[PDB]
Amino acid sequence: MSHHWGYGKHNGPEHWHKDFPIAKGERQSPVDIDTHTAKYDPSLKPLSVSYDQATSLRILNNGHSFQVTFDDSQDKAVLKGGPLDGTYRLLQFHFHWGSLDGQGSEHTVDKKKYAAELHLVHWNTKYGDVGKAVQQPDGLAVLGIFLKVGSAKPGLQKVVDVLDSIKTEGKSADFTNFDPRGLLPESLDYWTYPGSLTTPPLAECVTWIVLKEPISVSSEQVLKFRKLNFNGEGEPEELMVDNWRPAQPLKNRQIKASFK
Ligand SMILES: NS(=O)(=O)O[C@@H]1CCN(S(=O)(=O)[C@@H]2O[C@@H](CO)[C@@H](O)[C@H](O)[C@@H]2O)C1
Ligand SMILES: [Zn+2]
Repeated sequence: MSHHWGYGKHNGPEHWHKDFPIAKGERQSPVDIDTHTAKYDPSLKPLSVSYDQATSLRILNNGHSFQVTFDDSQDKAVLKGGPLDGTYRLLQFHFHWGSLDGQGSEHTVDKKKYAAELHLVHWNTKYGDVGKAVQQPDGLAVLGIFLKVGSAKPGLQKVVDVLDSIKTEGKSADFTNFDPRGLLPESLDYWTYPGSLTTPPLAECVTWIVLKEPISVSSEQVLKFRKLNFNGEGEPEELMVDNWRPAQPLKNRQIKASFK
């Protein structure tokens, strides 16, 4: 682990615990979602996704994934309801994906892996900033959406068409006026459980909300993901693929379903 942590043989998920011991903790993510062990909870409220006033800012290759960042200095794009108390502001979204279509997601469903997984990261406004929020058990809410390969998702195309401009670690570009509502499936049926960040620092601060319905993206769209680089410009080229953490022990946790 040598280390800027990563996803390779010598620095991947099996190594992370040496610098982040909470990697072996009691509420780590992702997990396998066993669909007939998850319990329908009729007391769960509908999810409220209010993204109409979202202000995207930049798109960035951060060396492990790429992310689109939002203005979170006001309640512009917020997640409420469902299992959540209070208001969670959208900070960024990013993806995890594979080298082949049969792997790439972090969560699995009855051990099924998807080609990729979208994470919309939100933080609890009662903690004032995201740095304080990550130190709280209910500091973050991450909305997880599965991607399967099939037909193209029109709302994703603006993202994949700028990836050639952020190929290597550290590169960023203007990415204004992007509407994240174009990345959502029809249904907001979800599973939810208490968990963690799936990358270092692996903080146990996340209420996970994982949508049942995957979105479909085209083979050409995911192929553009796989052209990104882990490396910085000028370094030996290592394609950014398989940047997913595998499923972790569920331990003393129950996954609840919002739907029957
Ligand atoms: N997966 S998640 O739990 O929904 O959110 C985590 C937290 C934020 N991302 S991230 O922006 O992709 C990630 O975060 C950083 C540190 O926490 C970077 O060190 C790093 O370069 C990286 O790409 C993953
Ligand atoms: Zn993620």
